[PDB]
Amino acid sequence: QSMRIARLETFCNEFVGFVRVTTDSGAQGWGQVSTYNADITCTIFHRQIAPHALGTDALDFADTLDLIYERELKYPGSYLRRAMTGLDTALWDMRGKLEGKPVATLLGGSPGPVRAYASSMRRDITPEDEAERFCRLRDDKGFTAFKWRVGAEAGRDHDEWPGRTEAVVPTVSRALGDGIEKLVDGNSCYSPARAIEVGKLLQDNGIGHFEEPCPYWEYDQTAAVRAALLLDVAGGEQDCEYSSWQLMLDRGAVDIVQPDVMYMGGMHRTLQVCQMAARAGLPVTPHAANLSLVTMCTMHLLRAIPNAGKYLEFSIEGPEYYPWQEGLFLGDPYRIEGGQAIVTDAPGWGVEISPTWLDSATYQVSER
Amino acid sequence: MRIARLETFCNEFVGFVRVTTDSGAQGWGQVSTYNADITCTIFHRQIAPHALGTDALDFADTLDLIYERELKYPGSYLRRAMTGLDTALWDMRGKLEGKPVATLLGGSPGPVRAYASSMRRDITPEDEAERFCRLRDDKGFTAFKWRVGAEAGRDHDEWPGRTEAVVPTVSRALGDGIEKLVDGNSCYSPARAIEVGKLLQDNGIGHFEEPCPYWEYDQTAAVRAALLLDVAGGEQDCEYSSWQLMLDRGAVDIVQPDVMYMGGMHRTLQVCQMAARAGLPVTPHAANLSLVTMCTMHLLRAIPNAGKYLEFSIEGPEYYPWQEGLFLGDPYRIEGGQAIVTDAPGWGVEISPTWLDSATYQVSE
Repeated sequence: QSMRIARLETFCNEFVGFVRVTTDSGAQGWGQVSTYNADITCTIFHRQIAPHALGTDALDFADTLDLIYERELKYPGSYLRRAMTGLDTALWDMRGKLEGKPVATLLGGSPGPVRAYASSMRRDITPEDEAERFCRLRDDKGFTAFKWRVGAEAGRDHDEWPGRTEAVVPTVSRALGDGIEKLVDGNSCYSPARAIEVGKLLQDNGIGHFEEPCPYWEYDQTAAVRAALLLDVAGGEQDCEYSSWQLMLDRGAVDIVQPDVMYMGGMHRTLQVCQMAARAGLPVTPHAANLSLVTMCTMHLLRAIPNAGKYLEFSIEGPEYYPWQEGLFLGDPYRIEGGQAIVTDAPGWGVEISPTWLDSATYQVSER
Repeated sequence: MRIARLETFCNEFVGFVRVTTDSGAQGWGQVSTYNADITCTIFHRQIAPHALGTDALDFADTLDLIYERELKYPGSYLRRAMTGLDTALWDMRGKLEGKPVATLLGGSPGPVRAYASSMRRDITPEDEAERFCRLRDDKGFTAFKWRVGAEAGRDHDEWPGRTEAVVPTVSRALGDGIEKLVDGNSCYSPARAIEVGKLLQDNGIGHFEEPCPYWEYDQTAAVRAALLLDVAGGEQDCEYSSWQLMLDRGAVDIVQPDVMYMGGMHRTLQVCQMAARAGLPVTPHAANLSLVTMCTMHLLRAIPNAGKYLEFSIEGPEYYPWQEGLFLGDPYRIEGGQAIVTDAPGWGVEISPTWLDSATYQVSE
């Protein structure tokens, strides 16, 4: 039997906003807006997403997300997308629970394991400290791929401190040893000449993935780096509109595309990027930088797409660095064994948001 | 001289910004209209923390820095907020120097020819024609823009036959000697925009705005290639990467940045220099009588590659109730189809104290 959206609810703090969708049948599901400035994003959700989605088809909604952008066509770019994600993800979870299927199954895949890479978010850490914590994760959790940071974020060629990059690259790589894949992210730091310099040191050290080596909005700079290096230049975390994915691909900027489900506007839109990459003959290694729902959406997506890259981004930062992601979910949905996460048979996203966190979150509702 | 304080005053529709320097020098700007309340929350969250304490007299690089610190946030809302900083600072420096902003930018005070711009699709051809004839005769406008298709309508018109009727009805009413423009607001596929464009050219319309979805640069380019009239666009482009793709695909004959959607005067100047390198004129978008229109007037008095005319919204206080009484005096007075940038320092505008008194207030310092 067919059904329409009846109610959309958000529960937020500054860091995270969950969305609950209710159909005319009473069927429910839970999703999430992009993390960060989540409170502004939920104000936006109720202003600019909910009015267009109420009363629409709860089970076939790809066209509705296009209609939303057409009605709000004055607002291209990140915050509309950040908000749209909360609608898309709640509806996949809704349909998954109604059908008794994980979202990965709805998408043509199936539950199972996903190989992960251990991802450090920090530049404030020393080479020795990064190496030591990586060694422990390699030995105790079985990770066999690791990503750390070079340069300074949007640093205009300046390093985090002088000599950090020169040290962090060989130090972490020699500690991790043979048989381990290595990735680094420059987060927009370098001009192409310097990124090529740094990129030859990465190659000497066996690092096969150099993410966002140049300002991400200078596509020709990134393409210059990709043309000169043999390692894979990867990028796209902050790209959220199809026109910029297009220019990226047209210019041959990257070897590997890295949309982020939550910055993109949700699964339908990320799938559109994967299919653009597939046409260009490129793998998808999505960005997921915290243990909000973004990591579980990424896992379901990697279980389903035909052109997945090597691994899931898995943030290894603890409660000291993301205190706000502790207690979001019940159970242990992000358990790692042998360097792998698991998509279970549980319907929808397979995760249960704790009622403790919901209880003291900011509530807002739209209905009719 | 460093930036010491930034205040916003808003409702849902508009938000003004007051900047104060360490010297006490002040200026007033405005964030983009629409959802202005959300924009001002953003301004305090993501613009003000980066701008407090920096050089109030040389701030082009500080706007680039802000984007770099907020790099996860590309696209409209960040720029809507950033215009507030940019415009308040230009007004501030115009007041310190006793010069109009137009003068700071290399131009001077003086008249700007305007086009009367209708925002409505819910108006009949006869009614549109009738109000335009009155504006033509009473206010001296010699150029007019009206609407075709339905906004983002996927080839559907507002009602069947509206475009077929409104094009010749308004053009015949307006008569000889009058420049004519329409805006498709992203309605059409290229084939259909071409058909419509042939009707426009039959009726002497020389400006076809945003014939296809603005984000389909190749469709827009196919339309431009096939028609002899000028295809214009770019109102919703706020990042350089998208303007650069637009210019690369040869999408448009004429660029139409909006100062407030762009993130303000420095960034819109950057678009003007991109267009000037591509050999194209700039006819900016300004769709209401908030401060956007006056910013555009100063920019048109200064740039070397201006198009023919200032977009001038002719909708009355019944369509835009919130813009009535924003400013003292009559800054948007039209005579002979021309607006005037005066010799008054900064933007040359005073915001209503009563409006500010009732506004939502927020401060960062």
